[PDB]
Amino acid sequence: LPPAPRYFQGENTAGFMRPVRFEGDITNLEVVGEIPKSIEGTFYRVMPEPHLPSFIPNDPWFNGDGNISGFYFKDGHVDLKQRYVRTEKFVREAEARRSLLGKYRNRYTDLVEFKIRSTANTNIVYWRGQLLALKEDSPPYAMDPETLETFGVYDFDGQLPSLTFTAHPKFDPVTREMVCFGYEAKGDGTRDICYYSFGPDGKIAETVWLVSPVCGMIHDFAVTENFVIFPIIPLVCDVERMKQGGDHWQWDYSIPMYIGVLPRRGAQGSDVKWFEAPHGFAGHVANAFEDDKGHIQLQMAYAKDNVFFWWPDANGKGPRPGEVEAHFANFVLDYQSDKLPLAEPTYLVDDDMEFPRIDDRVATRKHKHTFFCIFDRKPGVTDFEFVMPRAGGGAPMSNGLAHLNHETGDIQRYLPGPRKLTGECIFIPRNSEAAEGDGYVMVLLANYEDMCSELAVLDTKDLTNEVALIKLPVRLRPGLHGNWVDKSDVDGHPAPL
Amino acid sequence: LPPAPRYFQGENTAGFMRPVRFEGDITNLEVVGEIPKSIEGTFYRVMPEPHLPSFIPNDPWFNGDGNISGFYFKDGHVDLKQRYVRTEKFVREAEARRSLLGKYRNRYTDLVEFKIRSTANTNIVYWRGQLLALKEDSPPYAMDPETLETFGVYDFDGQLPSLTFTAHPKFDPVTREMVCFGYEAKGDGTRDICYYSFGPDGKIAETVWLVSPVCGMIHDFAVTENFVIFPIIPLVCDVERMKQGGDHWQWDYSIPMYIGVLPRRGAQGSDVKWFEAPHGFAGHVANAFEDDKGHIQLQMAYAKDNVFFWWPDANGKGPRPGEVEAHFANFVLDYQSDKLPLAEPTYLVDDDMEFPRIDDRVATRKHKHTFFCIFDRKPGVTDFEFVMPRAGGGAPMSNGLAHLNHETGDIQRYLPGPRKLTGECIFIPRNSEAAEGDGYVMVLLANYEDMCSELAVLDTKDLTNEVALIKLPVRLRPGLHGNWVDKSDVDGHPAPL
Ligand SMILES: Oc1cc(O)cc(/C=C/c2ccc(O)c(O)c2)c1
Ligand SMILES: Oc1cc(O)cc(/C=C/c2ccc(O)c(O)c2)c1
Ligand SMILES: [Fe+2]
Ligand SMILES: [Fe+2]
Repeated sequence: LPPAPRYFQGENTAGFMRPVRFEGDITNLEVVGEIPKSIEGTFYRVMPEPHLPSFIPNDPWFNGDGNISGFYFKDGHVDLKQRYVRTEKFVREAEARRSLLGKYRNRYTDLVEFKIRSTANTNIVYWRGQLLALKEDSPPYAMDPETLETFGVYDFDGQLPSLTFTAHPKFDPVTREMVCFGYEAKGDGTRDICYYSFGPDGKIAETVWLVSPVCGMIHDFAVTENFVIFPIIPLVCDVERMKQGGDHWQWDYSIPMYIGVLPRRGAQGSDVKWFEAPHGFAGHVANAFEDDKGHIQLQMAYAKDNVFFWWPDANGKGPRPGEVEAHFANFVLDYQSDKLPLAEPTYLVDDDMEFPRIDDRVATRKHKHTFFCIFDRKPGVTDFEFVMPRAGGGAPMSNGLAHLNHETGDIQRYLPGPRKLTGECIFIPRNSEAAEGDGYVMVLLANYEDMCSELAVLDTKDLTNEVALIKLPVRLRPGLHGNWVDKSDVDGHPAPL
Repeated sequence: LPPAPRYFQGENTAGFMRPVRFEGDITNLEVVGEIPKSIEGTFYRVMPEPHLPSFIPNDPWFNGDGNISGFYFKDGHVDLKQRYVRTEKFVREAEARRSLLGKYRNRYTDLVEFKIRSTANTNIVYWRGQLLALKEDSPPYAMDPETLETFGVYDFDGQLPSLTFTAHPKFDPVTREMVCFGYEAKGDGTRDICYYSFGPDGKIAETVWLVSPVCGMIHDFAVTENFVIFPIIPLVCDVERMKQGGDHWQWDYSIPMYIGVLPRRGAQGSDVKWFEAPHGFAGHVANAFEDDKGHIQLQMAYAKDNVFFWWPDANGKGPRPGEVEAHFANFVLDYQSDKLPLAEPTYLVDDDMEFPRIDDRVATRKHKHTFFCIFDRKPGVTDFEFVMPRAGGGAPMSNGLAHLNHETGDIQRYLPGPRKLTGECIFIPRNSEAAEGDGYVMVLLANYEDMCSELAVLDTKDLTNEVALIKLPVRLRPGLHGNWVDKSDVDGHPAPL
């Protein structure tokens, strides 16, 4: 077999990116300042964190085993629980005590035959009393919210129609539906998209099979009252390339950024319209909604080149690390229009940004607050001379959060400091009567001075000030998505405004 | 109540001394070099590690909650399991989410009434299929060797005759007895010593009550074929001082270092002889044995002043940090002698040393190998300018190990490096046929450059060279005693030579 290294090597596992691989508990975390005593609930986040050194050199960050952190808050106290998702990969590799799964999304490079290849490492959401650990090439893994025990692969009581489940389902706050899809829904390289939804009782509602113009990556999507919207990243899959040991994904400079629009209820596959936005990278969706005219306002991060630069075009052409910026874009779509080309979007702010969150009490409806990561290259904001030698590689960098008020246009920026970087934030309603966007924001910080992680708690009345800073004595490796589950919400999701 | 701080403050919890407080698992530890594949068994060690910030300022290191590490070795792979002892203190403080126990060994400063005040933080030994987590003011806590679950306070099937159980029992490799004692055996300030032993079937054998000349600290003891030996540290307890909120222990410059000798079998309390060694500090016992003439050779660390300088005499007189050296001393005792004063000991080496280990296959008999920590102040051995600002305070420092061959007088020294310090080592017989002192040595390192811990594996054929270096991504706080439990030993203890 390819040799199994016994320690981690390469930039993607150096410095702050070095795997820790701890599972267990740290109760009664140290706190500087004061956690608001009324906060009650749990912040769950997931990080890729290889349990064993890969036999693939420079294995991408996205291919690491999913490790779940839960921060449990009550009466101004907080405990951490941490546990790996027991994926097929995790379990079989743990049994063998070596890596067996090969290249990202390429089963032809695996050392054994896997049924499920999930690392369950991208998102962790709450649904009907369980956590669902998500990875877009796979079904979810169900987990216990209290103990973080893995129950196993989840198929929604045998109803799951797709081989794949998006890392970005949307929760309709009015209908209490979970709205979902999967791409490559019938296997490697397929252009099949399965759009599907579940009512709050757990029964499947929608199931519509449609066909993508290309086999492209659909990482995120958007949902409005009457439509679902599928933006396609111009990364394209050719299974024949994969069979020869090549990459699942390859950039295509010759195609637009497709944006499919399908009626949300009662549609057939042929009802989808594939609009054509200017060539670019579809980043994360903040939210979409229908305005007065019934036009879709789609607000999302959008770049003009390949953010995933390690998967270049057929001739190896693409950007370098740190070159591509994404901007907060507004696209306008009209399902009734027969004109497929779309205009350039308008931009809501000028910041290099990503990882937008809204108050999910208005998800699928008009929102007027967005919170998001920023990367500000303004001199002094990050001490690069200090940070970069300690940082390792393979993950995006965020050196602040921003809050945009969409009515006033006001922006507040949280800067944790010159030797700290941030993950994706969560928003917590102050209480069940709170106005949209009024409450608390939490975000995990990487502190390169201490080589420790911290959890910051902010009040939305002044995002520039930490009300509390929770000081972890270990590193939590840079991670992906996370979610707040409030104790006052019976189904784990906040009530509509 | 006294306010409960929400983060750690003071030098005793700064830098490398900052509590981490993690419990759980890290499997498949990273390894540089190669762990000998024939090593099979578990290294258990205990560290004091406060679970909650104390309401006592500058609480001594010895007062921290005991946290058990197990390093499980098989076929050149190693896993870490880590868990706090569930003492009464740990559990009640965890329930309250704040410190309740007060000053070291002073119940008059506690915020609630405790039945058992153990932190179980000093030693962790194997006995009849359980671990025993030891603390000299208390009975043992029994734990599961595999899971590190705490069973509870252990009273040896109701046979335990003493309120106290030493952190330093001896295991007779010929008789398979565990030889024990407790001082302050009837409670605070009592001069009662209870000497007791258990056969390999778990039945109590010896039980002898004797009387100390003063209520002094008896941290360690020694066992030979026919005698047990009790060296008394000139720290003395006055309960009236304690009731006014003072220290349990106070140095007394006016007394000798008493060394009691009692016949090992069939004695009465009045059979003890209290010999009087020159005033000094009784450190850890390497081993004792009877020579040809029937004289006791007692080999132990010995200092000429108060190593525990934070407990000075009644007038505050005592040494400063880093001032007191302990030396490897040989005392000669003759139970038949009626002369109580003893001569100054001879010294086996020049090094400032402590934490001696022998090949326990010759415990209570003549040994000719000792392994021990050293602290070399010679310029360059430790980079103090780098280390001391990162070190915190409250714990002893060791910047190498030494192996003394008592026959040849040869010494090898292991120096981990200028920015690393060591804990207490363990010795592992190469196999069941190995000669005395032939095999492997393991020792936990504090790496002040990485602010991480490492576990070093050395071969006794060349102590200067690391065969393997196991790289932990977390800190294990400086700890106290630990033990090897070999898989080939059914009762957990090695076979006699
Ligand atoms: O900084 C960014 C920006 C972005 O727009 C998307 C991502 C992550 C996408 C992703 C895609 C596939 C995976 O398997 C996976 O773990 C993650 C990260
Ligand atoms: O560096 C040294 C040298 C020594 O000779 C003894 C000790 C530890 C003794 C001890 C005494 C009482 C306790 O409660 C405890 O946790 C530890 C540490
Ligand atoms: Fe995402
Ligand atoms: Fe000791």
